[PDB]
Amino acid sequence: NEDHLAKELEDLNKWGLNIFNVAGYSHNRPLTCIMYAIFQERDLLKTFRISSDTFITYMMTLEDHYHSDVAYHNSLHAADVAQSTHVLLSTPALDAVFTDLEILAAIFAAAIHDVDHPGVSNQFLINTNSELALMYNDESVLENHHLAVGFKLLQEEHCDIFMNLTKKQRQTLRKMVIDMVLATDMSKHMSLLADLKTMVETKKVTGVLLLDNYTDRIQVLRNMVHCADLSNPTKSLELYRQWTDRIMEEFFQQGDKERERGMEISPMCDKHTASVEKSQVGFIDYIVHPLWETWADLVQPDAQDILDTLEDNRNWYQSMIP
Ligand SMILES: CCCc1nn(C)c2c(=O)[nH]c(-c3cc(S(=O)(=O)N4CCN(C)CC4)ccc3OCC)nc12
Ligand SMILES: [Mg+2]
Ligand SMILES: [Zn+2]
Repeated sequence: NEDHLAKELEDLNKWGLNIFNVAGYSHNRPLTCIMYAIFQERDLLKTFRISSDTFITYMMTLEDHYHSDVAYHNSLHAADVAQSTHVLLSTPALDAVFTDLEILAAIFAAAIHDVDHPGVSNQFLINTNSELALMYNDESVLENHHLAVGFKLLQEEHCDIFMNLTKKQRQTLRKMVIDMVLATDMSKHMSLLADLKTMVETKKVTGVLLLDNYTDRIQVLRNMVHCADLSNPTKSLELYRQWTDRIMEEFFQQGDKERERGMEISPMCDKHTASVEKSQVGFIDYIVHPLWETWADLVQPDAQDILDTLEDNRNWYQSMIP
């Protein structure tokens, strides 16, 4: 259970990495593990002078703030999203486009984007008057929280992995990370899809994309991490079904919490009524495919592989409904 880990890590730069396998061969530290692997592969610890033991201790601690008892939003998902972002950042069509600071930001954001997630939605927290909804005034409650926890763990010197960055670089990195994580709030999905469509319709090239200013670059990065977040169904069917099983256990866990309390249960989180299979088809047709077809458009043909699989998996789930 150490050579197996290195064998699985050869696919670090591939969509086909199996994060459940690395979780198993890493003594259940998939996020610490994958984040160290990625930072080395990109020479980020050297480029930004991050001490290796500082990095390990931060990551072990960030990972410890992902809850083991939530089915989906644990450190396995942060790891999956970080690694998925790492791959999209290498898409040939975006080759030389982002600074190393922008690259650092995207990967760090992916790693923290769901830290301390309680396993319930923004809507539940708001309708139960939770302390978190009061803190954040019902706006992007969880996403604001995830950013707060992530940045709060940097406050201590033994853990400030951004210590040797310029003062200006910490401000831009912080502005960028805030922007990317807030962009994972699913109630911003349509707003993000619309803007991504506008950039496809006005795209320049060389065959590498032209992004004139910051507003363009961070708008791609927001959509990248959102795509990474919502990339489960574009993975090979074996992985996608494990993710489907996790997310649905979590959602049914929440509908049970809604039933215990007499509030109305949303059809999709109802374990007595809801079809797992039909809800995945709907999830794909109305959210995931519209988004990944557009991302595919922006980077074509780099993402055509992902789009075929997405479509294949979609058809597999459709033909599992009676
Ligand atoms: C119903 C789709 C189930 C599902 N499978 N997978 C793999 C995912 C996923 O990665 N994300 C989400 C997801 C969906 C919404 S949703 O907007 O489609 N939606 C809100 C209203 N409820 C009642 C249902 C879900 C909101 C947040 C999510 O995950 C955290 C980012 N759902 C699934
Ligand atoms: Mg989230
Ligand atoms: Zn997420």
